[PDB]
Amino acid sequence: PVYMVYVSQDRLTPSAKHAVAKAITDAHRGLTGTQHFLAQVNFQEQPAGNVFLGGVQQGGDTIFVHGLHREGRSADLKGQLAQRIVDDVSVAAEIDRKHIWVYFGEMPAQQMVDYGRFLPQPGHEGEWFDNLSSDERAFMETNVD
Amino acid sequence: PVYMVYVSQDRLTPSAKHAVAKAITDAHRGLTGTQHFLAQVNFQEQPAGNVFLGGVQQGGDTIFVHGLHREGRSADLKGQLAQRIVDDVSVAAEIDRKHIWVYFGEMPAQQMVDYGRFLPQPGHEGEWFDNLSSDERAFMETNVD
Amino acid sequence: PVYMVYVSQDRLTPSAKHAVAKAITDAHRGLTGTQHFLAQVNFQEQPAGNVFLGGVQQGGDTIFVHGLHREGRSADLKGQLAQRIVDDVSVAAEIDRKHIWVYFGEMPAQQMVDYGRFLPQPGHEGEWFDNLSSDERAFMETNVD
Repeated sequence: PVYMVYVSQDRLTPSAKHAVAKAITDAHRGLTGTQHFLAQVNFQEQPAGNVFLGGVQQGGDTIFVHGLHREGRSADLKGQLAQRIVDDVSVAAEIDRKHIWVYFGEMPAQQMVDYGRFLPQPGHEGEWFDNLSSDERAFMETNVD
Repeated sequence: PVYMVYVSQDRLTPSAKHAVAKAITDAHRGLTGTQHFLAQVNFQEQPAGNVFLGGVQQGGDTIFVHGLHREGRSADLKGQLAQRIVDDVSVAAEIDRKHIWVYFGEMPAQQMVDYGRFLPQPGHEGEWFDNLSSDERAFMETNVD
Repeated sequence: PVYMVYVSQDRLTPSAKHAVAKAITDAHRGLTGTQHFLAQVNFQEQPAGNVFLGGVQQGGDTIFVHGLHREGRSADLKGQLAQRIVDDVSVAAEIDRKHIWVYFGEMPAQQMVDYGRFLPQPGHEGEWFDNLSSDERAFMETNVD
């Protein structure tokens, strides 16, 4: 996956960012069975005042998570994952759930590239990693915490 | 909805931002019947020179709106809304129409969390909101402009 | 199309940004027949350390390319296009392929607006340009490099 996490400038310290990325990644691997290192968390910070809710300028406490996934998972599984991300990001970022928005977009695996490689179908990550070249797998493996 | 609005830094004053967010929110509500507080407008500012049309670096005079919606509206209605967003943003931001791009993506409502809550199907929003907890109805109700 | 390119601050000099933006524009133009002026590259810079892979904080080397296309192109052409974006962004940005992620999202042309105008199907581009006014045509012809 690629999770675009849209937050206000400095609402998450370097270390808060690490735990938010940790929670998003662990929720993904735990619920989909995809390797930790396939989860990309991409923080987009902006100055406070760039978020408007119903036309009202907002402070620095809103969080939008835009997830980009492969097609192939069920509406049930996707709802569990969206609810776990709301839950865990809440505890990692110490933010009320009322502040958290989470959208999942889906694309065919055949038009999705991670680490310069095309992704397999959901659940086939096992064989697909074994097929990767030896220093491809190595580079991916250096991104697990 | 979530409207990602991509503009160059310093292009939009704090009130010009207020006008654009208000022009986008009013369009969406006036055409979908979705409550004001459900319209998030998320200004993503970048230094001018970061936008390339046809390989040619641009100044600060381009706006790109990316709207994220539930599925279930007609192509006819989506055309009207996007055309309204183009026109009303032209006025609100004092920019010629030929510089605005507007894209809409749609997802199943079952994988779309606003305010920590999954969304109803389009048109059922008065009843979904009446059933939410009153702590939260109250929280959203302050986001009306 | 709109190509959202997420990079870390100061990874790309102006010359390198121009070259990345050019590699993406001519890959698209090349494999689709879409005019040079119709391709937007939108650069999104974030401080180094804002990208996490498997919860591991990254340097300035990741690059995420999010392409927003209209529907109707074949899975074969989209893969070719992503693979070429990988290859030519690797070269233009002097960064190896395993740092490059490339996703394509698709939308009905009828909810997509370039230069203030709705786009046609992919199999109607030349007709579409020969249907715009003189001011439009001449103002898009300014965006060729």
